[PDB]
Amino acid sequence: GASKLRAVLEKLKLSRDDISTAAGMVKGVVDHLLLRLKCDSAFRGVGLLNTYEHVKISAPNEFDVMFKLEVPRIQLEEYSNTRAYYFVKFENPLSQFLEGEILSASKMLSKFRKIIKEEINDIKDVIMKRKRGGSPAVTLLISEKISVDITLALESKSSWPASTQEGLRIQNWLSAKVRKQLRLKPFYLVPKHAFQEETWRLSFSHIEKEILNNHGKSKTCCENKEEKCCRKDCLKLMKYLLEQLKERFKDKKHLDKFSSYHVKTAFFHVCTQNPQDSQWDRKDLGLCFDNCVTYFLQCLRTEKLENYFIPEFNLFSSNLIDKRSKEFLTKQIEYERNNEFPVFDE
Ligand SMILES: Cc1ccc(-c2cc(C(=O)O)c3[nH]c(CN4CCN(Cc5ccccc5)CC4)nc3c2)c(Cl)c1
Ligand SMILES: [Cl-]
Ligand SMILES: [Cl-]
Ligand SMILES: [Zn+2]
Repeated sequence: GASKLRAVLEKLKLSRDDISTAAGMVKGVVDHLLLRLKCDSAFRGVGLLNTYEHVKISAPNEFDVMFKLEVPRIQLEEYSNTRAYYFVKFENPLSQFLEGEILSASKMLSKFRKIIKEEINDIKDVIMKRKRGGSPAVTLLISEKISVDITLALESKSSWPASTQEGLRIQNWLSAKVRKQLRLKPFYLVPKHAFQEETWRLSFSHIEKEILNNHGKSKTCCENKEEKCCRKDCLKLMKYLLEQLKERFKDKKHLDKFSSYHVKTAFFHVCTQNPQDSQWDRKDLGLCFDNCVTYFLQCLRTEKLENYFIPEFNLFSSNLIDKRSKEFLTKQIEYERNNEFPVFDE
């Protein structure tokens, strides 16, 4: 356990908890985008995932929202054996975007971006960055400080695809009972490329809060004085470490492909490796964070970081992230752990 890590955790907490009108500005903007969307024939059934979210743990002005469409009786077809990327096949409100049997993501996104750019001019009471990529579909910069990512997703209440059968390896930590209840939850499909095909990536981002709010082997983890763990604190420090390193080397392109998603995936693999609440005592914060730092470094060094839900999907493969980029991050983190983390300064 370190007083530096603890002081950083206290700073992050005060930044997160203090009075901000930001979420209110975003809510206004989102509720009017959603209203103008429900007027359109194809986007009539659109809704916010949860009735907001943040990618970066340090920046309270950067937001992350999902607009979802329930797609009952969905037919999925795995693209090029990618395990995570699928064609969407099936009258219903989404027949307008069809090309034969396959549902077009590019055409759906073109209409989505069109209606938002139009509503950006409507709200005179917000600069839209039409940055290429399906997920997030759009990034708004409300005023000169606030940033909002909007993702369009399809929701399916059918059993999770076969590629997930060995994923969510939580049975020795959270129990097979919990693994089974979670697998009954829906799954999402976001427009993404594995670069010119009508493919959708499987998303289980909604499962994170479910586990983070009930993360112990003990049902009483963090519910009392004698059972306070450092799992969330470790996850927060891992995320801040990457954010600060990305900010430190933003002028070069070497850390552009790394995201908090990679940090989260590696952190949850350490949760599977260390299932006992005793392997996460709050007093051992320093050691636990280091087991997290060591595991992520091993991931980069071996070019192996499995999608937590799709074991055959390597987030760190040479085809997704180059060796040079991973070695650059490996060197940067090694310098941070061998200089008392200079990013955690103040
Ligand atoms: C145990 C466990 C559980 C869950 C995950 C998980 C899985 C996935 C995944 O895609 O399967 C993730 N994806 C991202 C990044 N996204 C960026 C875009 N945001 C849009 C949004 C905005 C608002 C509301 C919904 C959606 C959501 C967060 N974190 C993810 C985390 C992991 Cl690793 C382990
Ligand atoms: Cl925080
Ligand atoms: Cl992310
Ligand atoms: Zn706990």
